[PDB]
Parts: sequence; structure tokens; C-alpha cells
Amino acid sequence: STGSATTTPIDSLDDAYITPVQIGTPAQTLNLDFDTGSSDLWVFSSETTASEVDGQTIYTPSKSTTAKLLSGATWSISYGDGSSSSGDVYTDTVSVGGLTVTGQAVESAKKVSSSFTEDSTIDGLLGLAFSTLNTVSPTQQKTFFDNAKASLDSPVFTADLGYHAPGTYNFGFIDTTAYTGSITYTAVSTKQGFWEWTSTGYAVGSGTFKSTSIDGIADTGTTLLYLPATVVSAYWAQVSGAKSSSSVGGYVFPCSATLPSFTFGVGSARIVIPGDYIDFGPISTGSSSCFGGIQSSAGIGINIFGDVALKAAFVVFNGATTPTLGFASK
Ligand SMILES: Nc1ccc(F)cn1
Repeated sequence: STGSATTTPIDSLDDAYITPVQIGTPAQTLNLDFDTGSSDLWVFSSETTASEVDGQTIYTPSKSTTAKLLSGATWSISYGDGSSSSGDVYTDTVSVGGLTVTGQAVESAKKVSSSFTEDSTIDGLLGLAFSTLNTVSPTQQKTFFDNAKASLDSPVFTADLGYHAPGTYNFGFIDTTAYTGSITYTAVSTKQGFWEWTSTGYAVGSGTFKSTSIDGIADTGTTLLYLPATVVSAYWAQVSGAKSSSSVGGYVFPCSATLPSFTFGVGSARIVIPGDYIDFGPISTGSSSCFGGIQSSAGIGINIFGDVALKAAFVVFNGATTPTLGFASK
């Protein structure tokens, strides 16, 4: 079995990507945020507090002939940005681009935090990290990828995110036409439940490459690139007028400046992120200060290779017995 689906940016800044998912019988299509930094499949539903729903498409388990309430099961999640959601759990049929999983745990949101209610284009999340992170109590549940793995031609999924344009999420196969050159594979550590790997270094613009180990996670659910203070300072020192702002909460730069590119190492291979991908536009409408896409991970505790880095490459998440990450230039 294989599955193929288009992922579309939610706004002109590429803040998040939505992918249509079919849930239940007859199918109810919801636009979900595919997140490799979490492991819960949760949706806005007929059970979510009415005041916390503003334009999202909801899942209605009562209208699904295949929906089963998982008796006594509850879930509760908290993300790195201080956002959260919780509720009860159902089992139902879930399909992504023609790939079907029966008996998938679908977490029905009863309470969602403000950042979710405010984001009317996102109907929920589809976690693609390892299942040890799933928050279903008292019986932990498997992710969509874990449930589909037996049926897949190859136990892999690929992320090919577009820059201001649509992209693709493929399951069960590698599209040899979606990248150039060869794929460089790197080791994954699953100890924290994430797709965790080690970058071999970096370069700023046309500068010399610095060989230094950078441990971080491949996260499609995070918009920006979060790197150690030293690395981030070295990058913004090359942008005239750039400074770190406590009021804004990170590095800002004059909107009229040209941003240098950022290179990260994958083994002996290099991935170049064009400077244009690092521009996140004005901090406020009309402002001449622009927000940077490369920020410090000092307050996070973990380095995150978010959408800013991933959209610059073809990314293979090899979920074989010993997991690996593949990167290729596109
Ligand atoms: N990995 C993440 C980070 C934030 C969020 F809202 C969802 N997923």
C-alpha cells in the first residue's frame, strides 16, 4: 500500500501546512497539521466547547457508522508554545491520500486553548513522532504511521514542503523524481520519542563551513529554525541592523536588508536554505522591522529543525527497525 497527499501553507508566511484527511464512514474531510514533533491524532469535534470553535470543520462521531467510543480513555496534551487541548477518544477509519487505517484512535477535543481557536484553517493535528509520546490514558495509542506500517510497501514517509507553494506527504514509497542528486541518510535517536539526529555543522552565506555537532529534531509542526545561541549570533552578525529584541521575543532585522543563506550539514552533504526563506515579514502591519526565521533555542532546551530548514530539502522519515532520516537537495 501507498498514500499520497498535497500539503498547502495556511497563509503567505508558511506558518503551518494543512493536509486533507478523511475520517469516518461516510467520510468527513478535515484539514490537519501533520506534526513530526508530536504523537496524537486530535480533531475539533461536536464535543468541543462551542465558545472555543471559530470556523473550524468538526468531526461528528455520531454521524460515523464505524466510530466507537473508547470507554474510559482520556487525553491531554501541552505543546512547547504553551498551547494545549484535551478530551475523550474514539476509534474510526482514517485515510490519507488513499491509504486507509481501520481502528485508528481519533482524539476528540472537549477543550482547546486560544491559539487553536484563533487558527480557523487548522481542524486538528496528526502526530508523526514515535508512539511512546502519545497521551492517551490509561491505554496508550499508536500513531497513524505506526498503524499503517504493516501494509506499506516500504516503512517510510516523505515530507516535501513547498516555499509559498503546495507540497507533498508520501507514504510507503520514495519518489525518485522529487529530488536531485542522492539521499544522505543519518542516524536517529528515539530515546525522547522524536526524530532526533545530529547535524555536522553550518556555514553562513558564502563563509567557511564550521564542523560542529548540532543535536536537534526534525519537526514539521514547528515553523522556525531553533539553533544554539552561538550559531544564531554568527548568522545575525552578517545582517546589517539586526538585533535581538526582548519586546518582540527574538531577532528582528530591517525589512530592506538582504538575508544571507544558511547551510546545515547532513553527514558529508550540505543543505542550503535560501536567505529569502528566513524572512518572516513585518513584526506588525506597516512596520519596517521584520521577524527572523532563525532563532535561539536557549529557552527551549532542544534544537529544532522546523519548516524553515525542512522545506529546503526532500526529507525521508525511514521508520524501519533502526530508524534513519534522509535528506536530499531539491
Ligand atoms: N511540534 C509542535 C509544536 C507546536 C505545536 F502547536 C504543534 N506541534
